[PDB]
Amino acid sequence: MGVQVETISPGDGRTFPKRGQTCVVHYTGMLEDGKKFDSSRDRNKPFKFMLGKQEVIRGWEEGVAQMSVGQRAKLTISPDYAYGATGHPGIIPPHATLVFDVELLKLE
Repeated sequence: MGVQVETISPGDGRTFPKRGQTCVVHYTGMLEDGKKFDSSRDRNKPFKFMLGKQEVIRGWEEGVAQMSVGQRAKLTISPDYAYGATGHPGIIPPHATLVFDVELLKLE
């Protein structure tokens, strides 16, 4: 599969990230079993990335692009859109489906 976007709370419904814009997000990343492996909220610092520069996994590039500013959404991401067959040593296992709780705070 690719990325499934399920809304948690709505945004403005009008402002969607375009390629080249910087997305400012809070996020929590969990394995499919629910184990949290990464969270910007625990660090109390939002995460910024530039859309279209492949600084994030493909599921984020295609998923966050479907969110409007202010929206909080649950992204479910299959391994091909994520860390693949290889995964990430000691953090992400092979062939992992990942779940992200993502809030799009603003665009820069």
